[PDB]
Amino acid sequence: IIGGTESKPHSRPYMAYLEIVTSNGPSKFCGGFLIRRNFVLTAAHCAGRSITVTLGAHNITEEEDTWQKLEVIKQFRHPKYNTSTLHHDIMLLKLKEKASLTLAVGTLPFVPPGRMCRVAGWGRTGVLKPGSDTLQEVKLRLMDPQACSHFRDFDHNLQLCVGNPRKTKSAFKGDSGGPLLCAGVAQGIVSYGRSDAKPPAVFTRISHYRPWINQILQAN
Ligand SMILES: CCO/N=C1/CN(C(=O)N[C@H](CC)c2ccc(C(=O)O)cc2)C(=O)[C@H](Cc2cc(Cl)ccc2OC)CN1
Ligand SMILES: *[C@@H]1O[C@H](CO)[C@@H](O)[C@H](O)[C@H]1NC(C)=O
Ligand SMILES: *[C@@H]1O[C@H](CO)[C@@H](O)[C@H](O)[C@H]1NC(C)=O
Ligand SMILES: [Zn+2]
Repeated sequence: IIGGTESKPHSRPYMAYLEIVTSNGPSKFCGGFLIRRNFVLTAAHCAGRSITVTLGAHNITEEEDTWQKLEVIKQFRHPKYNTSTLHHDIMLLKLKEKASLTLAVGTLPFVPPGRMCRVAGWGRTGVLKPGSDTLQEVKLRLMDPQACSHFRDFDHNLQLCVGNPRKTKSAFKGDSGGPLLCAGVAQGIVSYGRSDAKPPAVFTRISHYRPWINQILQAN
């Protein structure tokens, strides 16, 4: 997160920290969020050979009793996820066990331009800075779809256009998959933007994918 501030520890108990294993490189990281005691929502571009999820974290380098580290048994990447157009950037992760409900760990159960929303993550705090140790958050403006025109594949039915171009606030590398909360409901998921972090950025519009989400959760 660029231009944000450190979150009050454990104030976003649905936040998931994802470590992504691939077979040919070192580990990568994404955010995500707990929608059911055994399901994490995140971005399809976070998929890999295997993933481990840490719940209950604030400072990701300092183990504490709030931590729940859980194995992912299956990844359900959206079947239409397209690496050319970048549409349908969404994935469910099924956890091996049900997470415990604690002060630090809970679910986040289930919109037009103008509204201020919040995003949170452990990602880079600058173009050339490392990922944050601690969970950071920022407030971002929802924009009219026109503000995202220069993303040629942007589609207002599937995606939200997020961040006032006059400000430097943005999600960045490592924040992928994290929720956009507007009035305490998750409305989007960090998807993509410019390499230089100049806003706005493109978030997956969660309402369009609700039938798909329900179908996976009911069959599992
Ligand atoms: C639809 C496909 O979208 N692809 C990406 C690229 N991307 C990654 O590939 N991230 C991997 C994790 C899967 C990654 C790579 C490097 C690092 C690092 O810290 O170097 C962290 C995570 C990302 O992390 C991007 C982060 C990001 C978010 C926004 Cl909102 C704006 C710009 C931006 O990156 C330049 C998001 N999307
Ligand atoms: C996170 O925890 C580590 C190990 O305790 C500590 O060195 C580091 O300063 C912490 N980072 C913070 C609070 O930003
Ligand atoms: C991705 O989308 C483009 C345009 O919609 C399409 O031509 C392509 O077949 C889709 N599938 C893949 C596998 O990229
Ligand atoms: Zn704690």
